[PDB]
Amino acid sequence: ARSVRHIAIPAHRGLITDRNGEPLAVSTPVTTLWANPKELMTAKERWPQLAAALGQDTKLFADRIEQNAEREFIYLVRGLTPEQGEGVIALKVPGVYSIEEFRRFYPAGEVVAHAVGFTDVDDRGREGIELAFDEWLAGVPGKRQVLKDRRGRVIKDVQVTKNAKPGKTLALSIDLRLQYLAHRELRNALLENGAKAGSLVIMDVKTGEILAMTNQPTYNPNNRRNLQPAAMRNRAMIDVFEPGSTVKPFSMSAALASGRWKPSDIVDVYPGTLQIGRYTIRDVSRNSRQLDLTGILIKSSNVGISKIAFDIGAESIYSVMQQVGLGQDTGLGFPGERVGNLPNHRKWPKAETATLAYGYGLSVTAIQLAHAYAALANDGKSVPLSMTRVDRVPDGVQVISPEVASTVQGMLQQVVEAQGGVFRAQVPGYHAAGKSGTARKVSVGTKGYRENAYRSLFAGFAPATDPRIAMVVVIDEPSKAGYFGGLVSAPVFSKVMAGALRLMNVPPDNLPTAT
Ligand SMILES: CC1(C)S[C@H]([C@@H](C=O)NC(=O)[C@H](NC(=O)N2CCNC2=O)c2ccccc2)N[C@H]1C(=O)O
Ligand SMILES: [Cl-]
Repeated sequence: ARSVRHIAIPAHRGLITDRNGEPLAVSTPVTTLWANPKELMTAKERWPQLAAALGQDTKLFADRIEQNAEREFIYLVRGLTPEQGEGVIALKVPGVYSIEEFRRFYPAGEVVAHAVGFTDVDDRGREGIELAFDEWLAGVPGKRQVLKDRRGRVIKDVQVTKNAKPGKTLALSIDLRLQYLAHRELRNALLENGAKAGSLVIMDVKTGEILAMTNQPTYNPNNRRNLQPAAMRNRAMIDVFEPGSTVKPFSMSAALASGRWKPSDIVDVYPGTLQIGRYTIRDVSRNSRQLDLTGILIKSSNVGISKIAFDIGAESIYSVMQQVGLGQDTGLGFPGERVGNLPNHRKWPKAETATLAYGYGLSVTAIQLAHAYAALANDGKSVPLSMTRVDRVPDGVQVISPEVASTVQGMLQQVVEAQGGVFRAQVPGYHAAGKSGTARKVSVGTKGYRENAYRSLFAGFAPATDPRIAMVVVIDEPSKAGYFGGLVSAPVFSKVMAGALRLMNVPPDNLPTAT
């Protein structure tokens, strides 16, 4: 019974910070106390003092030790603070030992839970960034030998056979300040609107960095006691949806690149419907007989966009959408991330051509939509997405001509700023641009759509004079104060964009309305 034992030396898991060094996941030093029952059995009159110092009931504590009198090792308590373990060891109770351990702590908790994820009881990454970069972050535990006698009392630390190796630091692209702002405002809007879920993505249009990514519902990764599966989802990355009218700027980009359309062109949209075979295209706004190109986007005419689509054909539309990354692998490798679906057909009937152009029959993620709007904002130059801090600006791919992008930027500025436009999306002190959308949710137990359940969207970027930031707001089943994208999601865009631009010290380009 007198032999040497090898015990592990816990390795320090790598620090996860935001883009500026703000800790997001940190391995904190804790103290675990263990006992040698055989030794404690000789110090019985120290039990009541020891039990009390452990916050345990004298008798229940005594039952524990007695039931284990045979054993040489049992945990007393795990994960005390260093000073708490210091106090109990200082009592000098025979057979009580301490070992230094680590506990993974998440300082911003629920604010960044979906992005960062968490580690399991073996601090192996199980969700999110903790999972995706587990190899980078994980340390290598060491090993050492201890000598124990017949009764199991430790008499000597013999040697370290293997040093512990710490994991590596990882800096995310996220700006925690923006993440806090986005988290709070999304939560507020979810609650004001009695919505079921939501996502908000902010992107640096020049660098491809994800500055903020938040979802509702969320959870506290430091306390997962009553955690339900639904709250764990990074919906921005892993859930798909039909983008609806938020793809209209890309259909318009195809129209302009085709050589067949120009901004002054007028389209007749009377009577606000278009019959094609059995299916009917319907406009919601029906207070105009004709619209120029800009007014098609301002009023969000499905009939208008459909007529342009029939003229240019589906292939030109499919092509811009593929080019801006809709339904395409993002290359981020976030666990569970979806590619979505951009349908490719042998032949395109009018029906499928029209619905593609106004954003149904395809499915995207909120990250993809934001990336697509970044391309438009960045003068038609698409840059790869990143969830880690970028050192040097990546090489972009010119996916939309600068000229077309410039015109479409102007139209989207008009969608926000012009009379009859989405005025709730106006950003104090700035010129913003963007597009609202409203989509019926898909039926649960059949094909087709729900009658009274909706997804509210707004996508945009700012400032219009030199776009820095793109943002997408998606809100599921608002039920208390309307459901249109320009009612529900646009105000979120306004407030978050305002705070974001200020936090990033972007100078106001609209002083007639500044703060
Ligand atoms: C409410 C609008 C002004 S309509 C138009 C457009 C774009 O998103 N959205 C729609 O046309 C949407 N259609 C829709 O969900 N589906 C599913 C199958 N095909 C079809 O039409 C809709 C929205 C509200 C009530 C009824 C229908 N933009 C909205 C905006 O800007 O908020
Ligand atoms: Cl319904």
